[PDB]
Formats: sequence, C-alpha cells, structure tokens
Amino acid sequence: MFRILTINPGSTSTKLSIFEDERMVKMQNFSHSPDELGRFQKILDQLEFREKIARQFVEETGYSLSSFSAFVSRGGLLDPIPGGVYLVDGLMIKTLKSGKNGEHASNLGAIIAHRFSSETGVPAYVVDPVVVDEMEDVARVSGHPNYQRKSIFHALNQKTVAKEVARMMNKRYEEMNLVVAHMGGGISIAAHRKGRVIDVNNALDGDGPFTPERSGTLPLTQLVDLCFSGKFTYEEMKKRIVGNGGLVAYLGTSDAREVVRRIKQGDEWAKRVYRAMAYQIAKWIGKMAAVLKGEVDFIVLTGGLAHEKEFLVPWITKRVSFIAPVLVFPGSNEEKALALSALRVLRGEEKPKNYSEESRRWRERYDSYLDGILR
Amino acid sequence: MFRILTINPGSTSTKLSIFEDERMVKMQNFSHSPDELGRFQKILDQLEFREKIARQFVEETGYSLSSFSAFVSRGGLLDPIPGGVYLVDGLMIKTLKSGKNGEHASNLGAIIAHRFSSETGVPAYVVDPVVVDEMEDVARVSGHPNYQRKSIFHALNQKTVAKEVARMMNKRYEEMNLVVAHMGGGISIAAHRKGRVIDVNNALDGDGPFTPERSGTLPLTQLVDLCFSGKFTYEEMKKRIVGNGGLVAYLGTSDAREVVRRIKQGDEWAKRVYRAMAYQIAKWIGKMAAVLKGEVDFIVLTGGLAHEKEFLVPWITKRVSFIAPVLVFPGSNEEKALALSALRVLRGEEKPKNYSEESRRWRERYDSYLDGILR
Ligand SMILES: Nc1ncnc2c1ncn2[C@@H]1O[C@H](COP(=O)(O)OP(=O)(O)CP(=O)(O)O)[C@@H](O)[C@H]1O
Ligand SMILES: Nc1ncnc2c1ncn2[C@@H]1O[C@H](COP(=O)(O)OP(=O)(O)CP(=O)(O)O)[C@@H](O)[C@H]1O
Ligand code: NA
Ligand code: NA
Repeated sequence: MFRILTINPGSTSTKLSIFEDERMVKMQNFSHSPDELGRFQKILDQLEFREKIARQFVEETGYSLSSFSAFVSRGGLLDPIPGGVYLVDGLMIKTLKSGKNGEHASNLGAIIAHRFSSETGVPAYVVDPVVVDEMEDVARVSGHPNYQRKSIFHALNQKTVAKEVARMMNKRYEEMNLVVAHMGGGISIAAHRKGRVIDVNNALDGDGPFTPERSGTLPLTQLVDLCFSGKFTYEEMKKRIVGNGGLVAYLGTSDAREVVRRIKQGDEWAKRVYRAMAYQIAKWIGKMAAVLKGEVDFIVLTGGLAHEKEFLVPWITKRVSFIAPVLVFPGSNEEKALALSALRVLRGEEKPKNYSEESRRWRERYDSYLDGILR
Repeated sequence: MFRILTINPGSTSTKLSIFEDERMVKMQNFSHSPDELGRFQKILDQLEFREKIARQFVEETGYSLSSFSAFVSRGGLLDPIPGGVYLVDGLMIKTLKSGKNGEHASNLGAIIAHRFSSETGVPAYVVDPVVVDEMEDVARVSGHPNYQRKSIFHALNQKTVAKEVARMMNKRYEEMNLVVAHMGGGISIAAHRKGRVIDVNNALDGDGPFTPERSGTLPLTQLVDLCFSGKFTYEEMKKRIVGNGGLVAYLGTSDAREVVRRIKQGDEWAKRVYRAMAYQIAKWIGKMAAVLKGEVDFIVLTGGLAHEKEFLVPWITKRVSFIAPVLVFPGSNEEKALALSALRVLRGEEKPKNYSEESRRWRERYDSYLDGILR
C-alpha cells in the first residue's frame, strides 16, 4: 500500500489529493481570488503561499510528509521532452525557478514537491508536462526558417485517455493509431501513431481551431495589419489568444450549456458560431487523419465539450466518421491521472525518466534538425 | 466563327492571345523588366503602357478591334462575387481604378478591355476573378469577431480543371464533389460541393500550406512577438508571405526540378523540407475532405507542382488516397480558359453575370451574416 500526494497548481486554483494505492482518500480545490492573487508581483512570489496550503492540506490529515511513498506534480514549462514520468532533479528546479521557458503557475508544483522531497527522502515526480514533444521532424517545418511548430498541449489528458481506450479493449496503446481530440477551454487534436504523438497543434500558444475562450489561428495579413494599427496594446492584443476570444468574444459567454440553451430558443447567430466551432474541430481531425495516412483505429472526443451530446458531438461525428468510428470519453481527471502514474512507478510497472539526460537526448536530436542554418 | 481577344496582365508580364472559335491563332507573353517597370510610381500608372502593348499586339495582325466578337480579361481585385463570366461595366471600372480593394496589375486588364469596348461596341468580359467567393457562412467564422476567412484564390484554374474532370467522364460539374489542389507558387485547396467552392484557404493572403515561394500560415505567438521586435520593416516583414518564404527561404530556390535534383544527390535537408511541403498539402486536403463529410468523388492535383511525379505527387497520394482516388491534371492554361468562357457566352451556352447587381446580392447576404455586431 503506497500513499501518494498529488500536486496540481493552476492559474487561479490549487488542487491536491491523497491516494492510498488506487483509492483516493482526500482531495480539495483551493481557489485563489484575483485580490488574494494580485498580491504578488511575479508568479514565482506565490511559491511560499501555495506551499503553505499544501503543508496545511497534509497537516490536517494526521499524516506526516515522511509517511508518503511519493509526491507527484503536474509538469510545467520545462524544456521539450518525451512523455513519461520524470524524477524531479536539480536541473528541473533551476529551469522552473528561472522561468527561462516562461512563467506559469504550474511550475510551482514541481518545486513544492521537491522540497517535500528534501525534507523526507521520499521521491518526487512530474508526469507528462505540457511540453511533451514526440513529433516527427517533418511536422516541425513551418514554412519559414525562423519559425517552428512546437508541441505544447494537454499531454497528460491526451496520453491518459489514449491508454484508457486501449485498456478498454485489452490492447496496447503502443499498437494502435488514434486521433484524439481534447476539447476544453483549450483544444488540441493529436495524431497518436503507435504510442507516439507524432503531430498536434500548439494549443497553448493559440494555434488551432477556435475554442470557447481562445481565438485559435487567425488570418495572417489581417493580423500583421491590425498588429501595428495603433490599436497596439501588447497586453490587450495578447489576451485575444488565450483569454478574450472564441465563443466568449462572439456570444459573451464561454459556457456551452448556456450556448445550447440559446440555440434551443431559436438564437441563430449562436447556433451559427457554435456550429462553426464543431466545423473547425472536424477539419483539424481531418488534418490528423491525413497524418496517419488514413490508418486510424478510433477518433476520440474528450474534454468538457465532449459532454455536449445534443449538437457538438453529433455534428463532429457526421463529418468525420468516414475516417474511423467515434468514441466519446467526456471530461478528464488530473488528480487520478497523476497518482496512477506514480503508483505504476512505485509498483515497478513503469520506469522513471531522468529529466537531465532525457532533456539532452532531446536537444541533441532537435539541434541536428535545426542544422538547417547551412544557408 | 467568333474572334476573341484575351487579356492577361500579371505582376511582371502581360499575356495576350487571339482565338477564332476554339482555335488559338496568336499568343505572346510580354515580360516587363524591373527597370522598365519601376518607371511607374503607382500600379495604375502602367495603364497606358500596357494598353499600348495590347493595341500593338492586334495592330500587327491586320485585324481591327471592331472585327472581334469579344474582349476577355482576367479578373482583378473586385468586391466579392460568385463565379462566372461578367460583363465589364461602370461600377467595375470605378472600383478597379480606385483600388479600393487593393492595387494589382490584374486590375488593368478589365480597364483595357473596356476601352477597346467603348471604341468598337464589342462586349468586354472578365471571368472568375481571384475574389470569387462561394463559401458557406460556417466557413467564414475565424474565431474572433473582427476577422473573417475570405475566399481569394486562383478560382479560374480551380473552376476550369473541375469542369475538365467532369467533362472527362461526361458528368456535370454541378453533380460532383471534389477536392481540388492547385499547387503552384500559390497553393489553394478547395472543397467543391456540387459546383460550388464552399470552402478554401485564402491563398493570396498567405493562409495555408507553405509554397515554393510563400511561407503560408505561421505560428501566432511567435509572430505577434517577432511582429514588433524592432525587426519591424512593414515591407520586409510583409514580403515573407508572398515573396521571400517557403522553399526559397530554406533551400535558396523556388524551382522544384532543382530541389528534386538535390534530393537525388543525397541532400537530406532538401528532402526533409520538400517532404514537409507535401505533408502540409496532404493535411489541408484532409481538412477539405472533412468539409465534404467524406463524400469525395476525386482528389485533383493541378498546377506546376503536379508535374513533379517522382516525389511530391506520390507522397501526397499515399497520404490521401483513403479519401478518394487521386487524379493529376498538371499545369494550367489561362489564355485558353478565358477565351473558352467567352465563346460559351457568345454561343449562348452560358449566361453573362452583371457585376453591378451580382455584387449587391453578395454584399446583402454577407451583411446579414456580419450582423453579429448585436453584442
Ligand atoms: N456538461 C457539460 N455540457 C456542455 N458543456 C460543458 C459541460 N461541462 C463542461 N462544458 C464546457 O466544456 C468546456 C471545457 O471544460 P474543461 O474542463 O475541459 O475546461 P478548462 O476550463 O479546464 C480549460 P482547458 O481545457 O484549456 O484546461 C467548458 O468551457 C464548458 O463550456
Ligand atoms: N516540370 C516541372 N517539374 C517540377 N516542378 C515544376 C515543373 N514545372 C513547374 N514546376 C514547379 O511548380 C511550381 C509552379 O508553377 P506555376 O506555373 O503553377 O506557378 P506561378 O509561378 O505561375 C505562381 P502561382 O501559382 O501563384 O500563379 C514552380 O514554382 C516550379 O518550381
Ligand atoms: Na481561429
Ligand atoms: Na506555413
């Protein structure tokens, strides 16, 4: 019986849970109000504030941090790496604290687990960071030398549902081909070729179909124009990619249930914009089908939007069932996903990756690719 | 027997030809050197220069402009309109001369035909302008209210090959479903649903797969960043979408035959970038397949790149034949295409559209769509 602690720091919340083997024994979401949050200049300044909530969470359990077998955290903005469960080390910490790859609340998670680790000797891990990158070189070329397509998406949910589909039919994730569509506030559509995400859109940076809250890919010219059109507000213009865009920008809401209600009342602009979102998701799924050369076992719809079975799901299904049957796996459980990955490691069913080495192996391969600087 | 004159003004050249029914009797390309061309401030200033070449072309024929039955020109940057053959009228001229929709050498063609028309009484037409737009509303939504997907591509070649495929099997263009891929210096991939191009990428404005000379769609964030990174050269940064991008930017050449030669010599970066271009064309064809809900009769590869049957064509075919069989229709004949469209009209096999009315009908429909300004 292994007792595990999962750490999941988000932009506006902090989720923690305790697992005893595969059974969850405690979980609590600690939301943070804009007020309470704006009290910090840089994101790193929240470090002690959030650690305090975690120590407190275990504290009022009667258990001590040394009674745990592992501490597991959501990855963060680490350098590109293959999927898997990594041991938190010195290089990871240095990178996270220096925000060399950007600052994000999720970076605090690994740091927090590491300290819990230095005080108890218990192992700390991070699994499937948002920077998981397992794509093929051909997918990196963008059309212009000083631009690269990068793999930045909800890799944890992707990998997790893919393995769930396999396990459901007692097959191996490694022997299938899938098109998995994670449709939440962010939308990533990935091509899984034999356990490897060979191509996917850069969801986190706003590339792809538009979402309930993001605008997704936008017209090039019209952009470079409205770019320096005086309307320049590096911030304002920058929030139209991850904050103020998509359904919320057209209908004034990012709640699908609200939008479906309107469609049932005869709202035509609402239905036209919602239908356009499904239309885009379908197109991208088509892109990924072409990536797999048509060899697709299943198309999987997952994420919050997969719950909407009256319009969205049926619309997508009609357009893409010619590629492969459609399977719906609604939602996503980050806590359970992280704890199980740590259990597999503790049970010796999976080998822990070493971020340090693993990062070098990746950069070495990427650097050989990047050697296109030869004129 | 109808004698027709075709006018085709390009960025750096001017092509004219004379058809007597379906037989071509004279054609000549008048290239214009950067020197000879830079002699004009605005594009409109070339008007008299190019008209002089056309009058001269007919001049040394022994024929007079009044012996013709029609004058046909390549469309230009007119307001959005459905496909077809239009009669050149006052509204078209006003729009072209004022460059309200942008300046382009192709705008001079209609103007030149109109004058030839005012002097002889003979009818002047423009067919399938680059601004043909027959897409469905759902395809217009971009993800953000002040951005629209527009249909701007090589509509003449598109429409022409589509009808050729049909005629080849004695069927009607109006009763088929096709995915036509025009792969030249510009790459447009369009979904033809029963004679109507319901969706296609904005090729002319750099949206889509990268081409031998254009970069195509680029990463959003990385763009908005490099946008105002001091490197700002509204011009320089603007030519990385239609002039300096794509294969030419990576390999230093936009000649596919040159690139194929390198691949045969073992060049690996060359092969990797070329293969990435095919890879992208395939993905977009996948997008259009999803637009047609999988109901695709044929996938058609046309344009210059369709000539390359050693690598490009076979690579695309492998990835997309699961959608529908692939047909290769290399090149494109603009002269023959324009003259035939005028012959059909002169023979009464096709009705001439009226740009004036046709433009209103289009804007009325678009304006109802654009009424999403209701909060
Ligand atoms: N039962 C339900 N019916 C219809 N829509 C639902 C739903 N439950 C959730 N949604 C919708 O699905 C969307 C996504 O929820 P999800 O939990 O995946 O998003 P997220 O807020 O966590 C952001 P991201 O996906 O980028 O992490 C929501 O924005 C909501 O509009
Ligand atoms: N026989 C051949 N074999 C291989 N490639 C060829 C070819 N003939 C032409 N090409 C290539 O195909 C590409 C397109 O020629 P195409 O005539 O369609 O282009 P274009 O210069 O007219 C520009 P656009 O398509 O935007 O009008 C060229 O850029 C060239 O590299
Ligand atoms: Na978008
Ligand atoms: Na591109």
